[PDB]
Amino acid sequence: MDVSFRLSGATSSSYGVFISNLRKALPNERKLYDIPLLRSSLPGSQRYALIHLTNYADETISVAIDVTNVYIMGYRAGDTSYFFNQASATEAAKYVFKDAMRKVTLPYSGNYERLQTAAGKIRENIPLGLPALDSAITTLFYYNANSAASALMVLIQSTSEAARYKFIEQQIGKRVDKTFLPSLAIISLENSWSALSKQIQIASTNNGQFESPVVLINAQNQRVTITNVDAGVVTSNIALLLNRNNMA
Ligand SMILES: Nc1ncnc2c1ncn2[C@H]1C[C@H](O)[C@@H](COP(=O)(O)O)O1
Repeated sequence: MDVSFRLSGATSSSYGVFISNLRKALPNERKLYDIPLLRSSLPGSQRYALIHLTNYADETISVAIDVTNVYIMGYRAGDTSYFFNQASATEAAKYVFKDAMRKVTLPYSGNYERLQTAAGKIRENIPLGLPALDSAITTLFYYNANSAASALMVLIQSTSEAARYKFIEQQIGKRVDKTFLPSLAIISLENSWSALSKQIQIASTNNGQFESPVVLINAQNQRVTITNVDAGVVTSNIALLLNRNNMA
């Protein structure tokens, strides 16, 4: 199931509609604490969703996402496809963007450590917000090795991370005509998705208590140790759970 988002005429609410549509497009059979639990394994024909993004200038790219972990596999710009250099993306290439004439394998996987090294910048210093997503679309449509890694981190955060956390969706969407640097709280949520997903599943079989705590960074940049499902991040923020059998 594919979804789209257009930057021209975009508003905070239209970005919210987009991210809600993206979450809905990801298959799920179960929910834990009313949070959809992503599937651990899906056949190729059900494993990918396409996100179609158009910038202010009416240029469009299509983004392939693995619905089991919301990872970006690659994207298409006109007649060229670009895929990350990672096992799951190589597999994705057999199913999506099959008709592109030229196929580029990027020099890195989509892991943040590789992307920040390639971009020569850490996530905290890369602007986010709707105008930043516009620029990332332009940058990737007119692909250049020098600028792609940074744009890909904007893209991943504006799609994958926003879908996983209401907080991230809300902070990016409120920047309609301005941009902002993400706080340590955002970095922490991104870093902690797998561990949180894991502990929330364990909690469902352990009276709501985590087996191991998860350390997050709050609004005051303080380390907070999360131990159960009544914590605010579980009750009102995390929006998708990575399946325990799909963590590595
Ligand atoms: N392809 C793709 N899309 C989106 N986010 C990604 C991707 N590859 C890695 N990552 C991010 C997800 C986690 O913050 C970190 C761990 O990746 P790992 O390398 O799996 O341990 O890297």
